[PDB]
Amino acid sequence: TCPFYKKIPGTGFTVDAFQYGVVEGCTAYFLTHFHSDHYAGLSKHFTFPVYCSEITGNLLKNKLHVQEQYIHPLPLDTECIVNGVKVVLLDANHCPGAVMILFYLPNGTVILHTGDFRADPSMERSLLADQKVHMLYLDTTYCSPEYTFPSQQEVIRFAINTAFEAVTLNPHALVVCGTYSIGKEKVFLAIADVLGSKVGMSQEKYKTLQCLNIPEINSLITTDMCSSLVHLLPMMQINFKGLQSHLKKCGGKYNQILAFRPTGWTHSNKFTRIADVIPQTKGNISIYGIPYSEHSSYLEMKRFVQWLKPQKIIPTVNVGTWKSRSTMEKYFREWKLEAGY
Ligand code: NI
Repeated sequence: TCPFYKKIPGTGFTVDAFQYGVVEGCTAYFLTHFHSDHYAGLSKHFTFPVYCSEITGNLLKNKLHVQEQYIHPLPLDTECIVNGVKVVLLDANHCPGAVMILFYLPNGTVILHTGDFRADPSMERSLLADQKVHMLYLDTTYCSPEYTFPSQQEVIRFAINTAFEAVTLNPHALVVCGTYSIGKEKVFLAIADVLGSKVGMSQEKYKTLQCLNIPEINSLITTDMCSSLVHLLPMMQINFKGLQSHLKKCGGKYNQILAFRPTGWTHSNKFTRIADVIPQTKGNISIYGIPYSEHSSYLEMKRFVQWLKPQKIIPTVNVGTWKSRSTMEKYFREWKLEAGY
């Protein structure tokens, strides 16, 4: 049964709740972004409205094959009416097409649902700047002060430099990047751009990227592997046995892979900086981990919530145990007491 934190009070609206069957009372199903935990359940056989971003729309039509009529895309940053409820979609700074949703209730309550987000000061000069928000449904993925990680721009700097070094030292080395969903496209695109290449990938990954309205994308990617010295692979495949295997297939065209695993937080964030990163090495293959996050750090989250001063906070992540629930509330109280709301 759909949990209470996936429902919006005083509406027939639900948020990312596609995996329970029909939810009695729901007139409309919002989808925040195209990631399989959030969309789990959709198919070609859905005949209720889905509201989402244009980009999420394209992925629903082209990857899951939902029928064009039931996909209602909405522009961002635009006051829109949806069954006589004002809603706005805002960029969530997560993966491509990912949104937060502002709900303006009939009664006068205003609710913000973040979806998955990486909180940023640019959001403090958006449409949220204009009015009071009473309820916040919050992405709590990293709600604990251990969770620090660098800025995305720091990581992209590191990556660009590493790859450009090696390729210039050894012109027969291949760059590889791991992936399993949308998001983190800037990693492979920034690398490929510094190296004067297109990114090569499988047919299904090419199809996925062609839905994202990336500008000039036809110049940036290809399905021709031979012609490309930055390749993408399944994240499962990014290891020695799988990279060896793949290094065979290229047929004596490269003598060294230099791979990147963009990951989230790992425990090596607690003791090591980004400028002082190393890879594992089994011969001619060297695998970098790089903590490129598309979720709020503890401090970024803190700052956003303390600016917003919401009257009530409802967590959407790590709610499955009482210990996590209890721990999170403690931080919510400290924030509110420090800030005086
Ligand atoms: Ni996500």
